[PDB]
Amino acid sequence: ALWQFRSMIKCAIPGSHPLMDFNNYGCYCGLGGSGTPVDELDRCCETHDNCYRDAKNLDSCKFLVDNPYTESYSYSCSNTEITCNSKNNACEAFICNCDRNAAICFSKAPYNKEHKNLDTKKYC
Amino acid sequence: ALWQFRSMIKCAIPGSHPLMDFNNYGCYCGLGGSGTPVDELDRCCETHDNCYRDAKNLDSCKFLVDNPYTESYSYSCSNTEITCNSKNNACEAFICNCDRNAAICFSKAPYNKEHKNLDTKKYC
Ligand SMILES: [Ca+2]
Ligand SMILES: [Ca+2]
Ligand SMILES: [Ca+2]
Repeated sequence: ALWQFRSMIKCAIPGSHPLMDFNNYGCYCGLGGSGTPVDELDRCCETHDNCYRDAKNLDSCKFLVDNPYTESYSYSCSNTEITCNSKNNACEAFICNCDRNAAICFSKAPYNKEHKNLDTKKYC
Repeated sequence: ALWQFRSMIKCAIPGSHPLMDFNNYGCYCGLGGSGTPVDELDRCCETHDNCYRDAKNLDSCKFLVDNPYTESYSYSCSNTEITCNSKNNACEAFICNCDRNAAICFSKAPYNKEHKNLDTKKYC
């Protein structure tokens, strides 16, 4: 679920404030996305966007108002490492991993202040 | 989700082992149920059974393999009191409460060893 993602990032990047940091960054971190990611962190976001698009195509998973962000799963955060509970159902397991993958992704990528609030109508 | 229910009970009745305790008790604690509950604890179970039946009728909620036991929600257990996370979606919120209600229910009801493994084909 969205509230769990922010907390997974905080989990992964202790020194961060996701809302502020990754929202409206590059071409993909933020609602929608278009064009080609402007950097590596942005590509992390694009890849997550795509994860959620796949999720949506699981004929067996039918998310509330078709929004995967609405699905709550079970994960643990212990000293920088994220684990998705193995008891999550197949749909939850799937969203869990998209989130987990994005967080690690964000962790290892270089952040560019320049790319925050970009003029997407022009560079994406 | 089922694994969260057992742990909610343990939460509510520290001195217990749910699996053993409440599984195959009376007419309703256990898969199915028929007849009239044999006591108060059994009625707790019947009421939960009914909760899950209602759940199933939410045109907006479409559980994996139609089994509400498969839905994982977010709750907290702090010193005997159970809280369902307010950020659970409407479907999860619903299953959360059925579970929460059953647990309190089990807590305040008298347990009868007699009623464990009953001859349901005869008394239910
Ligand atoms: Ca996006
Ligand atoms: Ca039952
Ligand atoms: Ca869920």
